Amino acid sequence: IVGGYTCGANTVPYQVSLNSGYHFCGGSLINSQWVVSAAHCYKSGIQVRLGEDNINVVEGNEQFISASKSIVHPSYNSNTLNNDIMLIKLKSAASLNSRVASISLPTSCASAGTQCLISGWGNTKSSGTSYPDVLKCLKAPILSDSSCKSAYPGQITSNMFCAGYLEGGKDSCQGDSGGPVVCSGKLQGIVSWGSGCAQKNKPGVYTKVCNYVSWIKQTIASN
Ligand SMILES: CC(=O)N1CCN(C(=O)[C@H](Cc2cccc(C(=N)N)c2)NS(=O)(=O)c2ccc3ccccc3c2)CC1
Ligand SMILES: [Ca+2]
Repeated sequence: IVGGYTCGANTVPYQVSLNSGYHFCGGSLINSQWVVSAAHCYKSGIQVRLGEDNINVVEGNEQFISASKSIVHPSYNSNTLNNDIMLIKLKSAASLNSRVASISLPTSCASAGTQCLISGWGNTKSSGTSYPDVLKCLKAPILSDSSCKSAYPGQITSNMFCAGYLEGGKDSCQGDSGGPVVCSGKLQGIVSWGSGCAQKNKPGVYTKVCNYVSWIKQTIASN
């Protein structure tokens, strides 16, 4: 997260860290046994880390559970990043409490202007590489589809939305991928892509979760 702030230990209880000997992506706990992330984060040998703040120290409240299966959306395109969504089933159910809780799926799409909270352990520098120990947060509004498409001509599909600041300096970045974009207590987006990080007139593009609610539910019901 570039231009964000330290969230505070366990203030984003649904935030998940995808680990394979190091943190590579974020995710969101949608129920005791299912995590939603980005398809481009797919990797074998995934350990899901719940209740995390400092990802390098065992401080208490953590829960490490192996992923039993990772379901990448069947129509995911690695070139366009369209349908950039993946579901992860936990080997065991997570112990829900005050510091580990699930986030609600949207019942409707969010409109332009809505302020959302984006979080993660990704890169914090626009020009360079710096990874934090603790979780960073960023509040950013959803932009208009016209603006989004003016920024990324021919690359924005109906399953994506832009969020952030056109002036630059505040945006999600590498390592944040798969993480949550929560608006009004509902998971509206998943950190997907963007041209660089925090660049002028290049906001972040996120997977439009409201278009996948039925898919998620059906897929979960059948697995
Ligand atoms: C591995 C992976 O899928 N990806 C896709 C997602 N990737 C990126 O978007 C990267 C870094 C990144 C990651 C997450 C959010 C942002 C943001 N600006 N909000 C930027 N930005 S980039 O300019 O290097 C970039 C942009 C679009 C891309 C589209 C396809 C492939 C690579 C791409 C790289 C990481 C590699
Ligand atoms: Ca820790």
